[PDB]
Amino acid sequence: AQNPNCNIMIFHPTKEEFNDFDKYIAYMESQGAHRAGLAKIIPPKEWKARETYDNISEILIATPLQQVASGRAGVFTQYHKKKKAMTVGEYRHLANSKKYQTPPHQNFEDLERKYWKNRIYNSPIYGADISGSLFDENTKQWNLGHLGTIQDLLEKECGVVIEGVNTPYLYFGMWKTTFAWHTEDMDLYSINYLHLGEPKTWYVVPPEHGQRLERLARELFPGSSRGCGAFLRHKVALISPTVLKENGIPFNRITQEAGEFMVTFPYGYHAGFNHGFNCAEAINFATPRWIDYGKMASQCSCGEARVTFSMDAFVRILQPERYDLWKRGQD
Ligand SMILES: O=C(O)CNC(=O)C(=O)O
Ligand SMILES: [Mg+2]
Ligand code: NI
Ligand SMILES: [Zn+2]
Repeated sequence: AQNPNCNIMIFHPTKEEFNDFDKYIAYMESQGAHRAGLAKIIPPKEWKARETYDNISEILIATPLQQVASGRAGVFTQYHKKKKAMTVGEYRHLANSKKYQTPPHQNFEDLERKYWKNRIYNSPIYGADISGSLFDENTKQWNLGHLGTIQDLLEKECGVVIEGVNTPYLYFGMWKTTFAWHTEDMDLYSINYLHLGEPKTWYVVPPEHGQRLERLARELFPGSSRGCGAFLRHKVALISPTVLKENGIPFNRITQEAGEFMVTFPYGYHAGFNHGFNCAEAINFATPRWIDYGKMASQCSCGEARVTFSMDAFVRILQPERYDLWKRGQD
């Protein structure tokens, strides 16, 4: 069995190996990368996502989200307070303001300490989930707007044609902006490219150990757990590395820098935070190995998780028993 300790693997594909995306995901898995739940891919030196980032300031963040925390430093939830629209140029200025900028620090480890110590006492503003792409249409390799669609994958594997589309999302972050512990919708893969700016630190639980995280989370958020049997789908709960270590939950951490891809694998729980102003792009995708995860994915039917149009068909085809209850939670 490859990668039995479930370490995060880092890959350095050549330009020739960067041509066929599906093939390279399958290669990574042949080496055990999926056991970690997350892998880093450093593109070949010849590659670029686009020529420059000099002309992105007029992109609109229609609903910036202020991330307000409640709880204790290592175990907290966050809710998202909607703010007035602002452009990327306005947002970058805000990120770099004295109120929101990254503090002085020695290294990534120092900054991580400061994050876990102080995150709850501030409410950073995140431009998340903005439909769009920053890949140049002429970038042919690992262009997140040109991947094979999940609907076509389900059709190729299972023979059923379904409605729905699959497009990428932009994330504009600042210091302390936070992504709560989650797996992807329907336990899909995700891929995330850090286009520009300051790093993003990730934490991940090996898929084979996801239920240990879930058990801890039920203990640590006992009201939430009573309200919904899949409340991590709400994407609001944070648990620090110190707390996970105290409770024996297996996990790993890595920092992504600008120009690097991260891939999350089915049922790989992940969480993290941004170091300062940045812009990432991410999209879900599927492979044949995903299908069995899709069939077994938990679902939130309490009404909180509310998700895209395209998840309908996945639930309907892969989880017909669950469909009626899940759809009620959609409506
Ligand atoms: O970058 C973020 O805020 C969150 N991204 C992801 O959870 C992902 O790419 O799967
Ligand atoms: Mg612009
Ligand atoms: Ni994710
Ligand atoms: Zn729920």
